[PDB]
Amino acid sequence: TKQYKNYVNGEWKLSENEIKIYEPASGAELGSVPAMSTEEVDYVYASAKKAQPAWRALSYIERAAYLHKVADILMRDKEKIGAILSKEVAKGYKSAVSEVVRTAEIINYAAEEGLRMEGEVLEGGSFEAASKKKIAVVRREPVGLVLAISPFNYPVNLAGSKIAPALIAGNVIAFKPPTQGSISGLLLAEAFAEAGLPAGVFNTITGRGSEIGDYIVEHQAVNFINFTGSTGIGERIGKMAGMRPIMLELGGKDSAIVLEDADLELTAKNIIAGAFGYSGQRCTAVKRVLVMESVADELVEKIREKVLALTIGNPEDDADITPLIDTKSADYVEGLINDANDKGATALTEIKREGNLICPILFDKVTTDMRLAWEEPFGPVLPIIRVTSVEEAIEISNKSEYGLQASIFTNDFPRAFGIAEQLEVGTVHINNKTQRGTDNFPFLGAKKSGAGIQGVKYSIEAMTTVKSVVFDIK
Amino acid sequence: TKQYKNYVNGEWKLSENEIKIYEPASGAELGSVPAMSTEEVDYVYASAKKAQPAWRALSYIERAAYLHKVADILMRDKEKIGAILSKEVAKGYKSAVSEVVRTAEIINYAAEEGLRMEGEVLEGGSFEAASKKKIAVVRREPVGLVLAISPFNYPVNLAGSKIAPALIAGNVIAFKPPTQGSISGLLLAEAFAEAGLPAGVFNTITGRGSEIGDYIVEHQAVNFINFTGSTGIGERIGKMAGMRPIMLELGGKDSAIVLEDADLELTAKNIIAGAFGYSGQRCTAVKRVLVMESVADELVEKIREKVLALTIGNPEDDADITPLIDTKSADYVEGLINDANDKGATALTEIKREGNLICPILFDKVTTDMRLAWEEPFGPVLPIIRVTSVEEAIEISNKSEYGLQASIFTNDFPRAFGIAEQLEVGTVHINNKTQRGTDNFPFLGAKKSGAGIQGVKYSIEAMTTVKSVVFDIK
Amino acid sequence: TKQYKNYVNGEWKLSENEIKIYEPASGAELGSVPAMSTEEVDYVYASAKKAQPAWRALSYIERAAYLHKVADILMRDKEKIGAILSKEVAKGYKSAVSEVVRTAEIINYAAEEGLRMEGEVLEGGSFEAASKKKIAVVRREPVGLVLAISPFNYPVNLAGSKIAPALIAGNVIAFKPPTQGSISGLLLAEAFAEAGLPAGVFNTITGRGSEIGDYIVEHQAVNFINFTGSTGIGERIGKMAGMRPIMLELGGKDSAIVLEDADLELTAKNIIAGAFGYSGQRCTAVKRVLVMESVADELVEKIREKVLALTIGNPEDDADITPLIDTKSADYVEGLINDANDKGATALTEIKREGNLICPILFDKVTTDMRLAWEEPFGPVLPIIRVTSVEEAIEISNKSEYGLQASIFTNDFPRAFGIAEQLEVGTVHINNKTQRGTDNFPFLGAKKSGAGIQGVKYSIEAMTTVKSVVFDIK
Amino acid sequence: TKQYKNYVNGEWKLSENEIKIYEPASGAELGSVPAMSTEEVDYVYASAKKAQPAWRALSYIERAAYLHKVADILMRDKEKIGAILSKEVAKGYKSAVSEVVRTAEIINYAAEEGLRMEGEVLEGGSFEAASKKKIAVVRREPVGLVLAISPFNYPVNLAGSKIAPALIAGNVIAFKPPTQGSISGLLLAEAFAEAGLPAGVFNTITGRGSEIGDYIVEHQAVNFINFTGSTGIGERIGKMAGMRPIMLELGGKDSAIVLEDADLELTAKNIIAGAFGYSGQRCTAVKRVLVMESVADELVEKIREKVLALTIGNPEDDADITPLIDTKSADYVEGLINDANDKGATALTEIKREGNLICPILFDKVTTDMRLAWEEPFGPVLPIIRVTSVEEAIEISNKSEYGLQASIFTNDFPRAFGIAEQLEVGTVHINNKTQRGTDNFPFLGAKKSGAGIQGVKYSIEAMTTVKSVVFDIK
Repeated sequence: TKQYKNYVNGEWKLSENEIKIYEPASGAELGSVPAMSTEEVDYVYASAKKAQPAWRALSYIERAAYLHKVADILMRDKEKIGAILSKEVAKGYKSAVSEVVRTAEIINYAAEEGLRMEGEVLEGGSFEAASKKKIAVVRREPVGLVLAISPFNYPVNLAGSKIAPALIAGNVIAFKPPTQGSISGLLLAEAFAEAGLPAGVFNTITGRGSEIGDYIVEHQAVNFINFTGSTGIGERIGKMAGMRPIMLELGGKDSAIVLEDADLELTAKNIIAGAFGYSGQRCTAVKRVLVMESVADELVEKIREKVLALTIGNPEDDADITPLIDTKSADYVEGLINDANDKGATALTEIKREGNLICPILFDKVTTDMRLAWEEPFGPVLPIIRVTSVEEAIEISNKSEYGLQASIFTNDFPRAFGIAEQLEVGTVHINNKTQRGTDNFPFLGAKKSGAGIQGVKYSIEAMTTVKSVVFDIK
Repeated sequence: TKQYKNYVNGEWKLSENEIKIYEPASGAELGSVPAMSTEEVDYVYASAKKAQPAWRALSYIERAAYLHKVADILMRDKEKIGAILSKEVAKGYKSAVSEVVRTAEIINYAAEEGLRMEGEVLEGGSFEAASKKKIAVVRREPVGLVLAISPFNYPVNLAGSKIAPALIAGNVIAFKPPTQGSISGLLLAEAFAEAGLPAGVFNTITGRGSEIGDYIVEHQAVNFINFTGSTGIGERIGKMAGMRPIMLELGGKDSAIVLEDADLELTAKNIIAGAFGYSGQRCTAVKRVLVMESVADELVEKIREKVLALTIGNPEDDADITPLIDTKSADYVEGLINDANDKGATALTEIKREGNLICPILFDKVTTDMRLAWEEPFGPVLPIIRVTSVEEAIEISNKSEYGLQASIFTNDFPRAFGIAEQLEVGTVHINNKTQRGTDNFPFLGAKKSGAGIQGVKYSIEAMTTVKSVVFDIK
Repeated sequence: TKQYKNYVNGEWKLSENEIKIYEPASGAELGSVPAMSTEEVDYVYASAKKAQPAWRALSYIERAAYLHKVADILMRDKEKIGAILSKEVAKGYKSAVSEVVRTAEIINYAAEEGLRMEGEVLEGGSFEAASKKKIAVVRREPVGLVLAISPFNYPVNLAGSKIAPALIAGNVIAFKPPTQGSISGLLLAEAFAEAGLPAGVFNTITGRGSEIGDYIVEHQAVNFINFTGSTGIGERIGKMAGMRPIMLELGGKDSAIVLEDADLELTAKNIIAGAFGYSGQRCTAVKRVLVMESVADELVEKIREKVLALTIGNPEDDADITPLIDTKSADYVEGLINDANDKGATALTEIKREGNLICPILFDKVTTDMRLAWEEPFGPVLPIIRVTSVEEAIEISNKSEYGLQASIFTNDFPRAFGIAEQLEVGTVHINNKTQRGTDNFPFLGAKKSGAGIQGVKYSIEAMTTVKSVVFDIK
Repeated sequence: TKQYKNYVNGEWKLSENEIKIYEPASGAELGSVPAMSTEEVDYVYASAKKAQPAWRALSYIERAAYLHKVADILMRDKEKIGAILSKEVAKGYKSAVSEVVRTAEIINYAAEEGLRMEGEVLEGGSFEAASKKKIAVVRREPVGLVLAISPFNYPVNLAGSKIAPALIAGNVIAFKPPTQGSISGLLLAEAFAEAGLPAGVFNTITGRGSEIGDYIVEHQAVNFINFTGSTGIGERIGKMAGMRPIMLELGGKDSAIVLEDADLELTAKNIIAGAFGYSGQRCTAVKRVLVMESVADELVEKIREKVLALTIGNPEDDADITPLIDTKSADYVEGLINDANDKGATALTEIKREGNLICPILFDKVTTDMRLAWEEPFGPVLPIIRVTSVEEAIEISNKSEYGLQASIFTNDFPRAFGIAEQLEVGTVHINNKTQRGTDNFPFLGAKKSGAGIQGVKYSIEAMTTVKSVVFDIK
């Protein structure tokens, strides 16, 4: 079909071999992306390295100007990009357009945030009297070449969240979108190409993991690896990074702790939106409800009728529950469903699969003995775990190897804050479903959920180092 | 029989096996330290993890109080600790006492800095109108268990630089001093024991690398590795750490760029001080002079004479040049000296070695094909490299795999700042020798020199994470 | 008599005339303080201005060391100083000792905060491309001579809160304690004298307002006026200061808003402590309760019995309620009491006065027509105003000319924050009485309550200015 | 003729009386502005007070969007506004258009700077162990109604520097342009009207000082006074403000210190540009040269030749030297000239006045006895004061009642920094003429030059207060 090309050193390049991409919801051929060689990756890196000095030499306002233009182009082509993105990752069309819009928003915000990254002046006299004439002028500097790897669920948005912060600070980029999402990633590249950023500043890489997977990370040209994906690959990247800085956004199994004094209707609505969005294919999402026994029956019934209201179908029809990314993912989800059922869990909503389209399932009576209580499904299945104390909810919650976010539903805020402190997660939302939401806020995880702090200002400081110049006055 | 003990969970413990430590200069037996088994390391970690919650539960001021007490004790016992330190690593007595004082200074400063790590409140309305009532209360939290490993050249100072910043924030510690320097590390431990920190908060580990080296780092109880040592072991740690946070301070080959308008006497004075301090056994130290040809002859003559004025002898005599840490090191340094001489470099001092005491030597006309132009000696040998332009000096300086610090001797400050920007190092001192000096300043190194930003405040930030609590205002 | 002396330019000086000071609770002569002339004030100012450059020239750590020494001395002498303070301002004995401890805490904290006031480096390229090589090195500097004036209720504590932050930054001090409290102020001066600060750095001023009141403020030598006192005196200082920087802490009429979902026992306990501490002679203290009608009867009954539990008597007996500072104050408070009584307010405690000792009294059914609803009594009298909605409570609270702090008692935090945003005050405490509490927190008041932001870091920032050095990099 | 109207509460309003404005260079009538009454001022303030809560209730991004729109309109009409601005204040056309561009720049920057308003979270445990569960959530709030008063020399630019920072934070504005510059001010008002900001958020006031001068400042509805103008008027506002926060930008007598090692040609060019810009009608401008005797003759000759190259004439011809603002201004300048001449000063360039057009004059041999050595002329007259030491230069410089900025021309940077620390000014430029330059940098003056710190972020911080909410975690 349409043969897409990689953007390398200001030029569009096809490769000798290609990878055909198909729509998860229909199997229809979407087009093809290049299957790059290691030699081709070498060229991308060499081009970026050559271009970095001149890019860093520009003023901050000039780099922000380029980024603003990119965002403007995305807004202009949001329908065009959204249409393909919707088809490529089986995401509802309007939701796909939303991803592009949020990408433009983050890119603009990072542009303005990045030009406000001030330095500091330190006094020697603060530490020792003899060094009172000694001052340190410390300023921020880019790390060099940043390798950005986006995920299939947010191939464009979670690409811009890494790209914009890196670029504003003077770093150059090598963007590797997920294969299932590479066409959308190359469409994102078109915006950078049209914006006119100097050749070599922004480049893209597409190909098979077996061929270039480790190669792109182990390459000595790369000064920083910013990745969103599976924990297994994140672990491997950490090792391959060696001593080089990294940022990892891995899995999540966000717990929603529900106390006896919680607004059950508000809780139920939040749990529904958080758990079933994009068919549960989101890292930050309610994946387990730890509810006090006395209010469990009532909450569960409220959630059951709300699950029945969810639409199920195709991405072009903006259905709440769309087909999962692939067959293997759907099979994995079933294994979890089977395990729970076999161990005694109660499916309160119909268990049905058509192709890779699994209907939303509410599982009550879920125990810690079930895989569903621990493993991230990335499917439309929600387990309810009944607890008898806040202490139990906290131990169950913390036992997870994941620690992205948590939700606390209660009307006792001081208590909510105390519980929040004990929870091994990056962010705790009080009376609200978990969310990366409001991109200026920090986004991070504890334990196996990741490494490094995201959020615009934080991602900016992460991909920058400092240069200290010390001298004596008089 | 002067068998030192590890401090584990509030108690002093011997091990089945011991490691006898000898004075590098006289060969005299100083005593022995425990050769811990893998199971004993397990207990240390179990003890720390068990006590971490209660330690974090204390107020910041209480943790600072404990730290100030440790500093007071170190100051009180500076002569006694310095006496043993001097003998253990063949460091001049006065310099050994100074290391203890600086350790007390860093501990006190970290205690107070850590009390002031303010949190931040973010507005949802800054990014999205619909989220104007949503705010994020972001506060710092400890990472858990920090594994601190100090170097032979500063077993106490570069132990406290890790321990204090970690402790003030709510982290617990497992301290691994270098084997040659473990007695001194255990002396530091005594101060922590006398200060009365809760059992398990501060613990020590001693043993053979062949038995516990990898084990202490690969242990999943460890949440952070803070290390100062060889680049080879540093690389290994990066891999073994996985995706866990690390701080690494590895080698250096600091260049002293001398321009035509430099104050030659001042430049000579600084070069000598920096190059030969502790017989060149310092990471931050002038290890190569890149001098403009026109002033080369004059500078070299000054340095030549100053080298011959350096005192050579024993630690108890406060000699500038003392015996190197061990035989293997002296063999290595002598090999470097011979390589330069055999290759035709102009030796300006006799080549002389007695035991592991290598007399200071200056080499002029050092070329890029000579090992001394690149390898970190950790010995009293200084290469002079003549350049034709600042352009050339910058190229040679940046060619090194090391990038700790650099010195620039010139009276043209605007141009000095311009050169600093291009130099791939952490800190650039103008008209002063390189130095970690004034511990509130950032201490870091580009390329293979390390990972992470040191200096008191930066160390605290590095060993802490963030917890964000988000809620809507009504 | 026991004649005290002023500390001026490193020497203790008596004046031609003096002022005899008597104990408010007994009438016994406590001693005398100098009644300075305008020429003696000129010398004090001349001495400080002369010593300022050398004081500014010292390192930050040196100035911090001097301050730590002062705090150490105050801690040693807390009982000796507190005993006289207790007698001088009729404050409970143990409470007076607590004030000296708090002063030492403030001094120590300010010393450590002030050595960490980092500077910043700004980039011209953030604003315009043509200025990308232009940077601004911005560092803090002292304002010069600071005139610190403490209040009668905290002559030592509210002296240290101004003196320490000013001194650490490099400013010199002229300390004017209140006449009734001048002996205690001079005792504080002894600690500074023993600490050994350079002559002229710290000086005291004592005398009659009719002779030097306006003179000390109008003097051109003074660069900053930091005052705590009556709203009237504060109002004229703002005028007399011209365009010179000032800090004013004036009266308050803190409201405690009690909602229907409040924990009444906790509310009653806090209101009692806040309203009656030091017989109501505190700027930050609950001075009016705005309670929802539904819970009014129960709350009032609780507060009623708790007032009857308050100890009444002499300062030496640690009574909760001690005699007021003077006759004029007691007459004023008795007039406010009679106004409420004659107008029909429900007195829930007997009206009694012995000497200048007014017994604690609670008034319910207080209307806006009564003086007690608006005027700051600085006496042990608490009005209860019944409201029918939080809207009404907010209207009433904001109607006051005062806006220092406010308390909100409720279990609905989101709503509490929303109400806080509408209240015209500096600080809002949720489920706790108002308080200057933990001096690291900001302390400020809207409207007639003052000007400037206090609390340690804020006080330092306020008494310092900025110096920006701009240069181009080559 | 062209009758201009004030923008009041979303409406354009004319007054019963009017003030006709004439061009300073031609005497030709440009039009008229309303001569407001105290009652009309009352309405404007009432309007803004009513609209403030709703303006404050909007999200930060919404307020930034309004500001960006204003900036875009300004850029669109930069030639139209610049045309009138040029004639109204006798400023060269291109310079007038340039003023408009900088205004849109400051507004855009303030919008994005303010958008990033974040508070802080403080720990009670940092100060007291007993308060470890107590935290302070500190957030910024607007002060309310800001009275912005711009100067004749920058009626639009120095209106926007006050307006945008105020508006982004949620404050409402009352804009009082200078009578001679009110038409241009009302033209700026058109952009705010077209951008569609809510009625009452932005309002304008014009009229006679004898009628509304003091009224506008004394008014109780005003919460902050931001003014740029004469020192005398500033002193008046300082008193009239009482305890209310203000920002004052007053006179300047910027000294240019020239050392023996200065690049004389660069120095001369800078002095010429800074001293003669807008015929010397700038606060931040080289107003006195303190040059070392040894290089004085050479520098003076260079400056003399460059003065003769300056153009003299009409605004529409972009002349460097244009007629002064009014007759009294020109009379004052002539008085300063006479004094210097009568006292022995040497006029190296022709003394000539036609109308209010005074040709550029270079005065050599100027002494401290002459008025021209101290008073701000606001005319094209530059005095050279020869010194024999840096010590004398600093003394002469600091003796001034003004302390806005200063320039140091020397190649010895460490010394330059040491001198900078000694100079009583807000900003020191090394080897560059003084300038408010890059509005992100702080702009402030010492002594009689003003009050408060300007520069975008600083201006935003000044017109905002803080609201602290304190609670204990359970």
